[PDB]
This record gives sequence, structure tokens and C-alpha cells, in this order.
Amino acid sequence: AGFGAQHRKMGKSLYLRNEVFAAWIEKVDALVQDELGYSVLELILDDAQDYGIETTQVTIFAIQIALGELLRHHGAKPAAVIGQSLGEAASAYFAGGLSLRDATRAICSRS
Repeated sequence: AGFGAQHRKMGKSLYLRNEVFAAWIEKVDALVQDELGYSVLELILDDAQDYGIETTQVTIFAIQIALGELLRHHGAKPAAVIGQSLGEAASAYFAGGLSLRDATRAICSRS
């Protein structure tokens, strides 16, 4: 729970029962595991309450990247169908052309 509890429920159920969504969740989880120590996939699956600002932002970030890329897999520009619902980082990735790498290390900080 906390902020993005629904993002975590939806993200877990989608990770289990959708291979594209799961592929993107893994793709982001490796990147955060490179930029940080922990793993976002652990946090999503282990549906624990999260009041930490950074880890919540990272969870919502990965969930939105995977949902947006799942929509893109069905042939729609993600910023055109859920652009208003994106966080600063996911929107920076889908609308600002920011690389997933720079986005991941942008939400981590730590500075």
C-alpha cells in the first residue's frame, strides 16, 4: 500500500498473467538493480506496504513503463492514450524521448 498500491496490485496480476508486461517488468528490474541495490520485481510481487518515497516512485515507474509498452505492443502510442496518467519519469520516457536508462537513474536519487 501507500501511494501506488493499485499500481502494485495491477502490476503483479499483469506480471503473472501477461508475458509482454512481464518482459518489460524484468527489463526495468535489471536496470534498477544496476542503478540501485534492490529489485523492483521483488517489491511488486511481494505486495508489501511501501511508505518509502523513492521505492514507491520506482514501483509506479516500472509499472507504468510496462503498461505503456504493453499498449504500444498493441499498436498505440502510449503518450496518446494514457499520457495524462503518467508520472514525471514515465512521461519523460514516453513523451520526452528520455532513454530508459537515464529515466531509471533519474528517479533514483540520492542527490
